[PDB]
Amino acid sequence: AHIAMFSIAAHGHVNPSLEVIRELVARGHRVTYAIPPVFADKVAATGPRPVLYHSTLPGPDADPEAWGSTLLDNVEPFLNDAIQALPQLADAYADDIPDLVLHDITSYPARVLARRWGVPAVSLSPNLVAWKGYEEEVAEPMWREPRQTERGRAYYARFEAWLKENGITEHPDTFASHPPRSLVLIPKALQPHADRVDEDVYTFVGACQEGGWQRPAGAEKVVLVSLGSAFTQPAFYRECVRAFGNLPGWHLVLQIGTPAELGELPDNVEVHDWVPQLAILRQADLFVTHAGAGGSQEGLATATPMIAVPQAVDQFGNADMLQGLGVARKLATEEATADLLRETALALVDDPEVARRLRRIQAEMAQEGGTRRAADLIEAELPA
Ligand SMILES: CC[C@H]1OC(=O)[C@H](C)[C@@H](O[C@H]2C[C@@](C)(OC)[C@@H](O)[C@H](C)O2)[C@H](C)[C@@H](O[C@@H]2O[C@H](C)C[C@H](N(C)C)[C@H]2O)[C@](C)(O)C[C@@H](C)C(=O)[C@H](C)[C@@H](O)[C@]1(C)O
Ligand SMILES: O=c1ccn([C@@H]2O[C@H](COP(=O)(O)OP(=O)(O)O)[C@@H](O)[C@H]2O)c(=O)[nH]1
Repeated sequence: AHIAMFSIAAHGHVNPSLEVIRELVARGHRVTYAIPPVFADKVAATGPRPVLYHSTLPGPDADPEAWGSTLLDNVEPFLNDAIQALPQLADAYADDIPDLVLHDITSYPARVLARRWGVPAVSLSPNLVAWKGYEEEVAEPMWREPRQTERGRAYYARFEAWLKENGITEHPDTFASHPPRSLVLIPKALQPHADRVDEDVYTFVGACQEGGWQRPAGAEKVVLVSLGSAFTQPAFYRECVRAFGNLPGWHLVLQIGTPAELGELPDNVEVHDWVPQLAILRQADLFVTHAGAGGSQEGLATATPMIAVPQAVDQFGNADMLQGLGVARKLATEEATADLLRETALALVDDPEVARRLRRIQAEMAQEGGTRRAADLIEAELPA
């Protein structure tokens, strides 16, 4: 089959499904990938053929602030990009209409084209999705006042008119936030209101994902501290060193992203600017994490209890959810002192119920199935 994938040039909207694209190619499908030129090479590595289009969105290396800091500044760019991208893509595919459209959540043109072409669309979400009641519980209150401003009224009017020009009568919110079919590339454990998500629309597949690491001989408890790749806090690192430094039985791996700023280190502490995080987590008993999407899923994937110390807006939810699962404790940076970190660590690693819960979450993530399940489910949507 000819499967056409669509995304934007943003790491967090391309990296999550690259392996799925690779696997569909490996299985013998003809895969094309609508992508801005900066990500042509990234995409091509999968065996998919890049179909280039010009984007008006910030580049993949832009600061997070380039994407806006208000509701309308966040959403407007996706409509404006879509208005100018759609004709380029309609033109590109005109003589080679795909059998199935795959797309990241950010690509409105993919939605329009799938409908225009009369072919199935599968939305690939790298984050949480709407549950039943989301419209009344989250969307309506969030939009209530902005929608009534001249700017918000104009935005929705424009969006509706664009959809109507293209033969689409669905309300913009339905079109944007409510896909007919979706695969979700996070564990359902990190989905708010998971029991209320429509399983007829959404299927959770989890993350679709170097070097090794060896535990020091005789270490009873290994703790990894890693605040991810961006939001990486010297005072907190100092508290970590003080928490686990010279603590009998414990070995601390500290991922800092200067080692001098940390002071002289105890003998049971190893410091690195970068670590093979997954490799360490497979060999770790505790994970002190900022609760980013990757770290949170890897902690669960590896059944590693967590101290969640969220840094940025995108992490507080994950931290709350991890603690709610009974497999983590959330601390405010921040109050994350040596004494509290140590007590928290000791409580988590010794708790058999925490370990039971992690094992069950691992079992549940096994059922989600990742890359090869996502590929199986996509194939299942191919027309007869
Ligand atoms: C429920 C279903 C809805 O999903 C969300 O609410 C998730 C949970 C947002 O993240 C939430 C949560 C959070 C923390 O982002 C992960 C926050 O930053 C943003 C504002 O809203 C997403 C993904 C936002 O994207 C993010 O927008 C940022 C401006 C830049 C970021 N990027 C490219 C770097 C990008 O991923 C953004 C604006 O909603 C995407 C546009 C296309 C939408 O309006 C779409 C249609 C959504 O309404 C949705 C898919 O229907
Ligand atoms: O030293 C490091 C730092 C991070 N990572 C990986 O980088 C990703 C970080 O993603 P996350 O969403 O957790 O945090 P972000 O950097 O986006 O805030 C995860 O897959 C980590 O395993 C890694 O392998 N080694």
